[PDB]
Amino acid sequence: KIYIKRGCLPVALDELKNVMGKKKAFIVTDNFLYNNGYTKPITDKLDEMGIVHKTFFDVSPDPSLASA
Amino acid sequence: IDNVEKLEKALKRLREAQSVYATYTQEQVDKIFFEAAMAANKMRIPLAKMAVEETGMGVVEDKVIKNHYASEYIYNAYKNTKTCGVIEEDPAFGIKKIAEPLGVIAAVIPTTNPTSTAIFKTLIALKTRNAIIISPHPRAKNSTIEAAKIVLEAAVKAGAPEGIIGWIDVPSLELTNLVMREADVILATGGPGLVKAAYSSGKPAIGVGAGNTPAIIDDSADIVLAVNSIIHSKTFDNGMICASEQSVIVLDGVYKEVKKEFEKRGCYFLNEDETEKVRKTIIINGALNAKIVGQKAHTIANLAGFEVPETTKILIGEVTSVDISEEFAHEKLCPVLAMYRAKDFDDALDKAERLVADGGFGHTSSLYIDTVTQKEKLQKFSERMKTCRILVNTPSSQGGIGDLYNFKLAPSLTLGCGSWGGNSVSDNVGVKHLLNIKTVAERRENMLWFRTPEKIYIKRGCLPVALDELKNVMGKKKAFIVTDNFLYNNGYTKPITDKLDEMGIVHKTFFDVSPDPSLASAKAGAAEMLAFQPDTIIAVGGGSAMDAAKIMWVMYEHPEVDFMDMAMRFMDIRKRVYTFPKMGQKAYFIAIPTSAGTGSEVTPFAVITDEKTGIKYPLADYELLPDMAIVDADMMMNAPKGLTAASGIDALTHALEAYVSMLATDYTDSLALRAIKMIFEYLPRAYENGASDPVAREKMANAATIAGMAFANAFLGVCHSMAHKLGAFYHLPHGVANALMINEVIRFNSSEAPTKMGTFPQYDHPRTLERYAEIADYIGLKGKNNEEKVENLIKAIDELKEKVGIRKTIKDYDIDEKEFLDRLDEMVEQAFDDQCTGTNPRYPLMNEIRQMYLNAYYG
Amino acid sequence: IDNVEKLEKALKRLREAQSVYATYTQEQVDKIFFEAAMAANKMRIPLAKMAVEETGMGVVEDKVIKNHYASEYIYNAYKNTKTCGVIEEDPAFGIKKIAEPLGVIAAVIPTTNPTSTAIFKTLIALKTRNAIIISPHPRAKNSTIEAAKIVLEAAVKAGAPEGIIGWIDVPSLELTNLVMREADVILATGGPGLVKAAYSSGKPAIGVGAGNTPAIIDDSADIVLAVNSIIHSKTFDNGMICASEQSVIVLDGVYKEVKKEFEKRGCYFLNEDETEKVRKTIIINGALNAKIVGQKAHTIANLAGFEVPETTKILIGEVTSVDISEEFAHEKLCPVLAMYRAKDFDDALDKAERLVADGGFGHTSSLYIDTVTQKEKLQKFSERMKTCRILVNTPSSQGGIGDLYNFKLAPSLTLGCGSWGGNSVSDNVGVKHLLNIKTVAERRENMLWFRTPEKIYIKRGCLPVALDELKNVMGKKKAFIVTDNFLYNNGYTKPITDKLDEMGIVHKTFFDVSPDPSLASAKAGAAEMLAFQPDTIIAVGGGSAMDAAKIMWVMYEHPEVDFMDMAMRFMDIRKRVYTFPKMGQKAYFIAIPTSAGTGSEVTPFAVITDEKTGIKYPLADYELLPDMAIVDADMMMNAPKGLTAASGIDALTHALEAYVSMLATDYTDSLALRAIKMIFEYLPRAYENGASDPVAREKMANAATIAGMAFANAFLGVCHSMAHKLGAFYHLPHGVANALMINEVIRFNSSEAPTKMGTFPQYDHPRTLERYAEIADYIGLKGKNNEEKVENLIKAIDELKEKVGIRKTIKDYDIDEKEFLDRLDEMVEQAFDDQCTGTNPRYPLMNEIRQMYLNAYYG
Amino acid sequence: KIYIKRGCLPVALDELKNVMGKKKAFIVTDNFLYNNGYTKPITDKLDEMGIVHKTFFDVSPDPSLASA
Ligand SMILES: [Fe+3]
Ligand SMILES: [Fe+3]
Repeated sequence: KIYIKRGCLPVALDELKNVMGKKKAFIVTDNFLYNNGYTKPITDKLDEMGIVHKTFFDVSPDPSLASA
Repeated sequence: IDNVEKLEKALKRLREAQSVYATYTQEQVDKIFFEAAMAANKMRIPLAKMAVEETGMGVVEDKVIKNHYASEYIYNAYKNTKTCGVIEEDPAFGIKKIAEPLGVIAAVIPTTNPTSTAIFKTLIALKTRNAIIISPHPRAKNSTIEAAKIVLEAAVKAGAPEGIIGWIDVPSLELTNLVMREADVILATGGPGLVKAAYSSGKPAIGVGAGNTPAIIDDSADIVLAVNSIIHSKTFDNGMICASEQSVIVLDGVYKEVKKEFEKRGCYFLNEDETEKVRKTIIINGALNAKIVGQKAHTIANLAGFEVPETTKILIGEVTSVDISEEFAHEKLCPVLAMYRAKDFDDALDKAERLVADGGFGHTSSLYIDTVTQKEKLQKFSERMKTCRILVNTPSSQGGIGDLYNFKLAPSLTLGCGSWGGNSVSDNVGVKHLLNIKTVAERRENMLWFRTPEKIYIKRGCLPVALDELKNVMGKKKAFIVTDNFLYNNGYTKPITDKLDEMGIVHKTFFDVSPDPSLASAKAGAAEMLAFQPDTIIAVGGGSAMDAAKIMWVMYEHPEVDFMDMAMRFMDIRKRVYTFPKMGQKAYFIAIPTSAGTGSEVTPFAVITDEKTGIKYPLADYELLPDMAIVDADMMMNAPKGLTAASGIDALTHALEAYVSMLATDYTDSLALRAIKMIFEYLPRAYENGASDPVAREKMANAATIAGMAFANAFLGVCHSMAHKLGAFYHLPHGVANALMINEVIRFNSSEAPTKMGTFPQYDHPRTLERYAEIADYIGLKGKNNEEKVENLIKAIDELKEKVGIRKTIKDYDIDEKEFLDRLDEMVEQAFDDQCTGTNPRYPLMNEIRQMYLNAYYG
Repeated sequence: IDNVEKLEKALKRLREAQSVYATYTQEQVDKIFFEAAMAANKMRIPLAKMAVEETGMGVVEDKVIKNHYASEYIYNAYKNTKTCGVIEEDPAFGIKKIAEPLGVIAAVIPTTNPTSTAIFKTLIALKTRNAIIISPHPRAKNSTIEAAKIVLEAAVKAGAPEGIIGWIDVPSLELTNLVMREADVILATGGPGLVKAAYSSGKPAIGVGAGNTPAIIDDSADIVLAVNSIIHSKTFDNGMICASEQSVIVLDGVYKEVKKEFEKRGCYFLNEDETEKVRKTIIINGALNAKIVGQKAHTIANLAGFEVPETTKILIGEVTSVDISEEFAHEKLCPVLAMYRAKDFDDALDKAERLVADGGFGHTSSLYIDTVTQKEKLQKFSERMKTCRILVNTPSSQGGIGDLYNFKLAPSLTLGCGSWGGNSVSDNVGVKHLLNIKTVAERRENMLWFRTPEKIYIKRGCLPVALDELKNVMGKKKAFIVTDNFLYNNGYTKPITDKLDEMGIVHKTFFDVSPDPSLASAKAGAAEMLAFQPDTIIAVGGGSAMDAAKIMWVMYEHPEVDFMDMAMRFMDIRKRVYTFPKMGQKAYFIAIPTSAGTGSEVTPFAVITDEKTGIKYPLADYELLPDMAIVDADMMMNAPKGLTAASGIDALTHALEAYVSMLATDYTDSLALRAIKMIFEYLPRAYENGASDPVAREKMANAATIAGMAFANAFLGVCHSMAHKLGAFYHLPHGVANALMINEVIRFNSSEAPTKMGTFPQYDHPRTLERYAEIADYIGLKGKNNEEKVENLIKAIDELKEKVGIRKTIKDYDIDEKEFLDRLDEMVEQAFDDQCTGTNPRYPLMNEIRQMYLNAYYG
Repeated sequence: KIYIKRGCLPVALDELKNVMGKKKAFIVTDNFLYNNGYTKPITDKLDEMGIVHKTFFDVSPDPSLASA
């Protein structure tokens, strides 16, 4: 399930509920990306469905074992 | 305004001023709204006094409360709403919603709320950059004009166009009917007989119904709360406001307590003579009396012909008849109330449903109940009642316009009733019903994908080492081999049967798969597996065997499936009407090919022919991917010359159509080009030398698998839609059927000006000639101007067909001409109705299909 | 069905079937929808062939596309949309929605889309549990009836009622008029005349408008994309589908390139004679020709009188005029096209607006632009175009029915054109337009609050310790003391100034505040504060001092505030029109009382008298809470006897009103009870002894502050509403005015059958008698049946008034009777229109207030 | 600003936007409450108002200094 073309993020994320039925999501991102709000569309989409999400942004470049 | 000509002049000036007001910003609208709200808020007492003096009905204090509500709660509700520009925006898509004013509104005003309704409507018209005509009632015109002037002066002082609000000085039927026919939208609140004209005026309208409001009191309820709420609601403004209780139904077990409380809190119960007098004085000639509305209970009693204590609040009459004959079942805007008795909750529900109909059908109803214990009764009441407002433990008069007792309910003085009441709102009319919503849409492209089966194994002699994965990473102990009779007879399952027997797996084999498999064989195989209870399904053989095994797997794991529903034409594979069931639980599928060019071990296609009509249905869904697609070259050696030629040509056609397809993405173009190069460079060597040249056979198998993936991710074109029918009508092999039509399709797709296009978001213009030129350049014909390259490619394909022993024309395959021309019409009709023609860049018509297929048959 | 009586019988059967259908569950409706979707999708080619053979215009393949669309895309837009029961559920409030069906739909089908529209309407009606009757066009009866049958015999087989779908076999004008008037809703397509009649019927109508569609092409756009999209949309189904590009506007920058691109791909540009012939053949007597719609360009040219190559697609004639007289400016349902030359973007917008307003007002328009580097032009286009659909870089025919080129747009025919075209839709008609939504509302209560100023300091001699915090903690530099003349002249501000001097803080004192503070004193104080710029404000004194200092603080922090706007009456303190500006930006507001019975150090109330009108304007908002209120008994040990008595009685009245308030809660109740007990126990000792009794003075201080808190959190009643006016009209002390009215107000409120009620959700039934009995029981009085207790309470209040030397009646304070009788009518009017009136647990009328005034005067 | 009576949580929380203007919220709660979805009424209103929020739910009975 490799998905291509623009604007495919919400359409691809539709499969989490309609086909798969998942309930809990754990976003792993970067502090630089999280501060500017690069996970905003994903969290907004997961809110449109009955999915609860938790974000973890304590990851640094050259990720060390402590963050893992 | 007392003449027609003045009316057109006023309408013209109002349209001119609205054309200016419609281009204001949010800040100016907020300023005007705030100033008008304050000006209307600080003049409640004089307006109420004027309304009471003019109409001669109602009480001053409740009118003051109504004015305060209509001037303050409206502002508190709609001060923070956005009604100017972009409301909703989704940058991922192209959607953009823009709010625009509605136009010039024509509003009518009743006598029940001469001033509060005018204030509310003027405020909501000012908020939405609209213009309004007020049509005052002939009996209460002065107060309405005064309220309109009060709002208008503040609006124009705040920086609004002068001619925003208009009004009719002396109203008449002709003037109102002319106003209604010219305005864009009509706001009707004047009751029936006028709302019907508004709806039959020829313009969009927003009207209101009204009528009887049943109230239910049952055993599990607070008697004091219910009685006092009913008294408050009924006595608010002498019951003149609509949406107030007109009848109360009390269950049998609490009748005495309710009657005692009603008597204690100051209500007078009528006896038979009093009931007769009251019911005779309420309705005159089948119509509500005009001198009884808004008057006190004492005045009603005096007019009826008797006397009551001066402190009586509600006249209550106990009745039994619910039909229209009873005169207490009618609506009445006065403190007279009717009381009913019920022996059970179902009887109360039946009674209340007769009282809502024929009266306030779709308006409102009330129920007093304990909402913690009696959960089922609440559901039953909610389901049964055909009213747009269902109130629980709330007074009806203040709950119909509810922002006082309940929140998240629109605070409106105009109450729609839905299709039940003969109007089109079904909600409290708010600020969102006076706006137009424009949708701006940007062109977006369809989402694509790239799906392949897992664990694709590519090397010689990999079959034993790969089959070692059983009982190593899994626990499969039962195998069901599906093969062909020819392969089974020559012992081609021996390398697999020996390997399975070496490990601890029992196996059963099925070898009743004829070429062009029939549905009966698939059903027999499914029944055999159902009797055998296998764990994994191994499909060995050519394309027909693998497709038949796929169908058997589908019928084995979901024995309730209907074949005719699966073979169903769809426009978009993601928007299928029929959804294939999930299939991964009862069996594990492995595909081992012996024929090369079919390439069905990496594709979702399972094309099979019918058992009765012999029609080829190409059913395809991504639930059919044969995971663990193993390719072994040593099993691919003993193929005769004809089979190799047909397989090679079929693989070449697969690669060509995958490259030129409309859904062809960049992830597949590389595979298509590589497969085309491989097939062109190595097919003759494998065809002539045979099994003595293992390199050619290995390269041909690899090219076939690559092209299989290529056309698995990108669907075919019209050549396959023609070749399927050609092979089903005259029993020709699939490869040679594809071979005889490729040149015509190449010449058909290559056209700068086609009659029809493919209708795809990303195929924005004909590009097929450039794609074929790219194919020619990659393969190395070195032509000129993108046209000679296509001709060179056609000539090269013809030469390749010559070198592999494919005859030039269909006529050379011993086909009678008369039967050909007799079946041509049916064959064209079936060819157009195929799944493969959907993704073709040109979308061929039937006449073009016939012309091309005749060209291919004649030369 | 070809006669009126047959139609009426059919309508009765339809209603009977819909009544049974309207109670189906979700699973059943899902099954009906699914089976109907298969039935409509399978028979896609036969219906297209039937329609093209019957109608005589159109192309078979595009009709097949439309038939496939109207089933597949409709099914996969609402397959899992909940529409049976509770769709919204908010447990915190009482809101719940039911989404009930609508009833009977009268469908009016056009001739351009006979089958697809019928399938779409039937499916959407089936999904919403409605019943539909179809009135086909006379020219295309059979195809529509056949499509309805194909859907119906599958819906019935799936488990649905029998006569859900009905149709009129032989349509007529009278039959259509009858079926429009007898149906619940009218869903109408087919352009003007029929929609005008549908809206002029008297029933809700959802109608379709139609008209032109201009396509703007500017300098910065893909020429190939724009040209090919326009060609595709225009040639789709020979252009009978609505919203097709009837004109094109191209700027001179790319005019020649666009012309070359059109010429390259199958188009014909007319000359002067051909344009004239085409103009004379499109329009006949100011109307569209019926023999030109749906045919190819070759046939149109043949009827015109010239010849064109058989492969031509579009005929284009260059025109400059854009008025109504031009025959190329109308909407043509044929492949004929008109080209316009525009100097710049503004000229193109002006022309497009003219085409939209003259013709397709509100339908749709198209723009081809670069959406990345032309934001301002795109925004101007979105703002100026008055069409419900605005498509950018999208073909109009496939863009209007949007599920192909843009998602998140409703896939549907039946496009509503909004109030611009004369129909109340302004959207794409879908499922949500065929439902009635019922609102279930449960009784909810307003939230309450407990707001007090921070840092309340309460002991004897705590003033120096409290003021020491001004430097060691906050760090202020400038102080502005406000007091009154008499309090200043006797040196009661000496300790404060001494402490400020010791701390080293510069201070300035303003003391020109007179009793009954006016606006002149407040303005002078604010001017002094502006000139001095203090960092903290210290308000020392009684009632006048705190109110004057609060007004000076407000005018000092926000000098643009109008006083007549803060003095406006509100129903809910949290829903008022005027919002107070935030305070505390500049200075603190420490408050030190020198009397007991005002409570102003803990309340948000202020009151001042205008100099000219001479009437008090109480105002209240929690932005006036004096932070760090200091209550020291040393500052107020030497008050005279009359002031002590008046203050004690005012505090007692505050506590009583706070207890019997509608907004009363436990927090205020405990404080009110304690204050009442302390006032009853210690007031005579303070009055008779004075400074010789410090314990009584301190207890009275604490009781006054506690009562202040109590009536700050819960508002007052009706005694203050008339006491303020009594004190203002005849110049009496506030406590004296309170004393003369509390006894009659207690009896007024104590009533089991009040004329009106306070209309507060928390106040279900009258309970003031029980509250007064609770007060009497807490004090220590004796009685029976909750009435003798209240009588004993009144007697005790009379005894307390007698002890502290307060007279019995108003007339005992030397007020003329003629003056009272000549000012009573104005005094009652002023008293009713007061802020304190709306909180009383018994809504007063004017006559009741006048009667209370007379009883107070005459005893 | 002590707020009482039932159904006052959304009305009180509305002040976070319509009065003050905050933009980031840090919810602190216990394991049991978070697992049983008792913070959902608050997070729903925060999402409706348009306020980013993050939840810490790692507190225990008789809390220690490590959790703080
Ligand atoms: Fe094939
Ligand atoms: Fe007071």
